[PDB]
Amino acid sequence: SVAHGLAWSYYIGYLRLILPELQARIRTYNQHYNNLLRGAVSQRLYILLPLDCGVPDNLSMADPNIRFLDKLPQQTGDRAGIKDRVYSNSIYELLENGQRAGTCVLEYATPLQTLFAMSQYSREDRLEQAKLFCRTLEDILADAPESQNNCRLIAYQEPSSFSLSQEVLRHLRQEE
Amino acid sequence: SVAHGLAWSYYIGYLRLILPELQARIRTYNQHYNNLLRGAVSQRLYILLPLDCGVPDNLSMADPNIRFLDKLPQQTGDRAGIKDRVYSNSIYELLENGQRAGTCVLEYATPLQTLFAMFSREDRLEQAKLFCRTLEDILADAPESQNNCRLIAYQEPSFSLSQEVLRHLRQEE
Ligand SMILES: O=[P@]1(S)OC[C@H]2O[C@@H]3[C@H](F)[C@@H]2O[P@](=O)(S)OC[C@H]2O[C@H]([C@H](F)[C@@H]2O1)n1cnc2c(ncnc21)NC/C=C/CNc1ncnc2c1ncn23
Repeated sequence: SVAHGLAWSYYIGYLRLILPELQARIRTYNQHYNNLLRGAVSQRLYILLPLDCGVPDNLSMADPNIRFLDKLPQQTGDRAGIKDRVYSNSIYELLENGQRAGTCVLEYATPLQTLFAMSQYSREDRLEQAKLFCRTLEDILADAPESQNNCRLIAYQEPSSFSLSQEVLRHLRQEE
Repeated sequence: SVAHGLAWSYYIGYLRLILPELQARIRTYNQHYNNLLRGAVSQRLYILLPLDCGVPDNLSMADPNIRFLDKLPQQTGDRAGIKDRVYSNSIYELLENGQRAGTCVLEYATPLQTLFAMFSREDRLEQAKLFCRTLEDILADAPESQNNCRLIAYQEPSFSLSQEVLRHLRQEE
């Protein structure tokens, strides 16, 4: 199946490489006193898994209560003949009543965009593939030594009375 | 199937985004970065598709006649909540009798590493062939593919990766 392969490549080509280095990058960021005064960055990578596979490029677009703060110090690695392939991650402030409620490294699971592009014009099959992607990735990370309470999957369906920031803050507070 | 999905994601998540900007980046390198006496970097992205899915991280490992020259000027784009996701590509000199015979932007199709890490050698060879077949069909139909991308699919049996790439470079001129 398509989703089986996308989930395994998402682990093998990304999460396997960055999760071992994530604690050290977030720690490096938090150890700068002027960063920490704004607020401590949470110690997990938060991965948004919208089951409708709607992956916008900007999080501020999806919810203005998700505000871009800064980038993590980037990780580099030689891979498949590309010298210094760069792994960049973005830090976001989550607003509640116009005030910062939390700070975290937050992004969409990009492979869902492939499932969406494959079937924008089948919505039932896309929902099945999205669920399979999440289920498979959950099983990989459950068994993987790189996943050590440093990664949180946030799977959701939109009901347009929805708060993405509240969904993230729900998960963020549970980990604290 | 796995390879069908990997091929489509390789187009949608990479080739679709970088191939429209590749001519401008190679032109920028040839006009501003390339040393006065060095041969021009060729105008196409050369993608190595080893059917055994053996994808080393360094090209000098697979053949020492593939020498790293420089990196292209990097491309950035906001994507899936990551601000300024960076697309970096590496330029290689291909040596013949110790001297440069061509220069090109060269890399492996990284998704083959996923097929390798993942189902016997025979099944893996079938998935690699399906990956190549599917990617060929996508690029045949795609407006971003305008003679600016070259797929180099090969089976190793005494084999020269540099000669295989130089064969394709010479066909384009
Ligand atoms: O196994 P791979 S290396 O990655 C799978 C998956 O893992 C995830 C993401 F979700 C991926 O899917 P996608 O974005 S639709 O790309 C599908 C394939 O196209 C190919 C490459 F073959 C991809 O397959 N591809 C994509 N980007 C990219 C690239 N340089 C060269 N080839 C690239 N530079 C930009 C950023 C590179 C590092 N930074 C990353 N940041 C975030 N997520 C990341 C990164 N690298 C991986 N991933």
